[PDB]
Amino acid sequence: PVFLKEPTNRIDFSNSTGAEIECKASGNPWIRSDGTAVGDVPGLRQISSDGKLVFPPFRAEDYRQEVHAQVYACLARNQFGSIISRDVHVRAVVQQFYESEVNNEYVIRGNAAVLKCSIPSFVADFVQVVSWQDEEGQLYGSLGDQQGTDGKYLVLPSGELHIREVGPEDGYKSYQCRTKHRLTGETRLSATKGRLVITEPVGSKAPTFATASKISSLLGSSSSDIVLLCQAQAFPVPYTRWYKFIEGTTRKQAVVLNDRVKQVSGTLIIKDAVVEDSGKYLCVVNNSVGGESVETVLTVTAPLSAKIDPPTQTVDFGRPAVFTCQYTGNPIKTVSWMKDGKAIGHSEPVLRIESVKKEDKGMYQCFVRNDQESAEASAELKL
Amino acid sequence: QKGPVFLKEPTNRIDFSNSTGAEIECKASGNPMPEIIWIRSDGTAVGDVPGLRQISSDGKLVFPPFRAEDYRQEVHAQVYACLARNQFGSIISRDVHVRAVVQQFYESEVNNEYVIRGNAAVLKCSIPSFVADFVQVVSWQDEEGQLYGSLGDQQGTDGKYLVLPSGELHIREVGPEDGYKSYQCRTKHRLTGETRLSATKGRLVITEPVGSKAPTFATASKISSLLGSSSSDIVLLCQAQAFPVPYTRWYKFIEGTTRKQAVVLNDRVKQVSGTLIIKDAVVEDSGKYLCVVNNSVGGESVETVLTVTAPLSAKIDPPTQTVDFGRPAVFTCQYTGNPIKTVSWMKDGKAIGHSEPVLRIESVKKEDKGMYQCFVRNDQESAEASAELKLG
Ligand SMILES: *[C@@H]1O[C@H](CO)[C@@H](O[C@@H]2O[C@H](CO)[C@@H](O[C@@H]3O[C@H](CO[C@H]4O[C@H](CO)[C@@H](O)[C@H](O)[C@@H]4O)[C@@H](O)[C@H](O)[C@@H]3O)[C@H](O)[C@H]2NC(C)=O)[C@H](O)[C@H]1NC(C)=O
Ligand SMILES: *[C@@H]1O[C@H](CO)[C@@H](O[C@@H]2O[C@H](CO)[C@@H](O[C@@H]3O[C@H](CO)[C@@H](O)[C@H](O)[C@@H]3O)[C@H](O)[C@H]2NC(C)=O)[C@H](O)[C@H]1NC(C)=O
Ligand SMILES: *[C@@H]1O[C@H](CO)[C@@H](O)[C@H](O)[C@H]1NC(C)=O
Ligand SMILES: *[C@@H]1O[C@H](CO)[C@@H](O)[C@H](O)[C@H]1NC(C)=O
Ligand code: NA
Ligand code: NA
Repeated sequence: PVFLKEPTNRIDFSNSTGAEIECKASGNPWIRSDGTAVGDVPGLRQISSDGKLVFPPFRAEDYRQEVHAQVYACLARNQFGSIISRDVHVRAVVQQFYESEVNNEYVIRGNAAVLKCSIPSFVADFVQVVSWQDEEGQLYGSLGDQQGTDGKYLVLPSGELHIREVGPEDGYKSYQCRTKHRLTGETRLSATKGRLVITEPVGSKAPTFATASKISSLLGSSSSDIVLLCQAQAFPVPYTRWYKFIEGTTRKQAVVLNDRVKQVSGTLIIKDAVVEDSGKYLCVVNNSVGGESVETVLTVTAPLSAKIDPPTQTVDFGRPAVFTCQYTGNPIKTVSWMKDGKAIGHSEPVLRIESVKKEDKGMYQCFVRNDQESAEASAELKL
Repeated sequence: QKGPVFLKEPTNRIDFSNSTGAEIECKASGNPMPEIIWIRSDGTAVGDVPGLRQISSDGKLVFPPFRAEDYRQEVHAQVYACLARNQFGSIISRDVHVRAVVQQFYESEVNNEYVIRGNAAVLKCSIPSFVADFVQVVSWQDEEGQLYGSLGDQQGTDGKYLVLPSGELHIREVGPEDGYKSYQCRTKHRLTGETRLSATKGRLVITEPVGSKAPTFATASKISSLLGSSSSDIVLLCQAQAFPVPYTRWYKFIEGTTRKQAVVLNDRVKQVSGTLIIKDAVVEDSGKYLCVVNNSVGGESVETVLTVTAPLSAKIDPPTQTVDFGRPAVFTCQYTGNPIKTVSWMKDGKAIGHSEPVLRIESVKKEDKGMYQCFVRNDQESAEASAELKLG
């Protein structure tokens, strides 16, 4: 058995939408990671002889957590052996009323401002900022659609609206975000429009941060654009410098700015992020009164992908065989091996094959996994 | 006979309104009586600035009340220091942070909070960061004008409503009825003394749980840090929502390991819903805390790094010593407080390249006689101690 079509880790769908997922498996000829293959629940799903496992659209009192939120798997088997797919996490989510808000921001004139689209934490996984717009409907910008980093206004990849060098005119404007539910097509304007409240500098203020926390963390994807916020106010208007700690030490290096890594006012943007961009960053903000610093721990995740070589061999008893698991991704918390669908007793890319009997023949699988996703590779040993 | 020593050091921090002005004392003794010199942030000695800065014969530094137009950063926002010297030597006081604040209006706001039914909710009083260290929450007020948090200096933790020591309004076990209410916070400026209600009113927007939801925190950040002072009541928020309603357990990491111990709740250490309150904090309460939140569907965890400060203080052992030429002299800097970022040394007002608590002069020469000082500093604060070396 082998699949060139395998289900995705995350399956998310509405109560109205429903979903389909197919596992194709090939060879010359579902289950649960809870260990069992269970049949069909009436009207909450079905298996068809066409291999699709289908969750139909359902009224939400018919929501059952043990069906609708669970890990599923796909087992393909034949004469010679069997193999398991990667973990498939099904999440059904009932279409529900939600609102987003833009709260006011309070800034000292001359400083950069950051407007935020406030979204309920419990819908925040399926609801993302599309655009920001004026009182009269004119756009400050549309997220993710092309760019520029030098403008008065910038809609950050993370969805916040960034405003360079605030001035009285900026306080005459209202700011309203448009948001999109990614399970449905639904777009909605925020229930409220935010305003900038600008304080005229009188005396001098050392840099102050929006909160008292000196550390935060954030997660990011490879090939995407990651934003590190540094939110600081001061008069005279401070300058911001970003640094990155050498992994494993307490010392630092200036972040090198170029056409990839960009600084907008105080904010750092890492474009086309790579796993190597992970680390602890230090934002340092200074003016003639004083200075302050804040740390951000960045993790850049990479998709888990695994393939085994040598994939297909012929070995009799007394001789060697070998399988190395070749895998890419970030992070990697665990590495597990599985023989014909049965988890074995050692975790390592290097496994020990010495004296074979044909009890040891089947199809072999190498599993790579982290908190979010898993990746699987299937090999074969013929005798 | 004797080198200078401070009878009264100026305090670490002087914050004052332009309408108040301020006075700062520096009094040092000695035989002969010492001369007093004040110095500013850049190290230069300072005299009178008519209308703005004055020093009297007793060494007192005075800032008269002044008009906003007359504000000067090189005068009014500064780290000063008192220097006392006689023929025997010089000592420098601890840092004196002088900050004048020109009276200026500000707004506080209460934003809405979105919560799943049955979960706890936390309403925050949003105070702009640039006024934030002058402005404290006093009470909360609802739409009918009822006051929350205005009685006692400690609040009962077993009620529906709790105003937390850090100023937020905590509400247990929200239900749809709690959505018909709106609240304002009342803030007080600790210099001007003015109090005002927040310019906006917040309310709980309550979502009726339909399906199941794993725990989700208000922020995607898995780590934050917090400062608090010894003997105060420190609050560690864990703001997470789930359906079914989740359980929350607090842990503390074991210093120098991967592992963690459960937090012990007692009369001093309280848990209100998901929120941990450490009363009468001590330095030992410092560390990395973990909040873990679970329900049927899933679980999540978030870290909080807590530092419990204690005031810095120092003395040198011995306060005085007499040493023959050629012989070793030793000074030991004894200090307390928390945290301690740096220990540094001084001799007669000049900085020495010694970072360690014991300072040993292997063989003393004539020029070694004079005053010695160790300084202990962290980000917020400093302390100093002085000692005298005499020759045999
Ligand atoms: C410390 O700095 C403060 C600056 O904020 C000083 O307070 C200011 O004092 C000046 C006088 O030098 C006042 O200016 C006058 O204002 C009135 C109108 O007053 C009304 O309007 C203002 C707001 O516009 C309001 O603050 C007042 O309460 C009144 O409602 C004019 O008619 C005068 O011609 C003159 O311009 C400021 O009003 C006042 N500001 C504040 C915020 O109180 C304070 O005097 C300084 N302390 C000193 C010098 O010891
Ligand atoms: C499951 O998904 C459906 C969509 O297929 C959700 O639809 C909701 O349906 C209810 C009524 O069936 C709508 O409420 C209102 O009903 C009154 C009459 O009682 C009517 O006058 C209103 O115009 C409105 O139709 C509700 O607006 C609608 N919402 C959405 C987002 O579709 C349904 O809510 C989901 N299940 C649950 C338990 O919510
Ligand atoms: C900026 O402020 C930091 C404090 O966070 C300080 O360590 C640094 O030396 C300051 N830089 C300058 C140039 O003053
Ligand atoms: C609670 O959630 C944490 C977060 O990962 C998890 O490690 C732990 O196993 C969960 N506890 C239970 C009993 O499910
Ligand atoms: Na001191
Ligand atoms: Na002293």
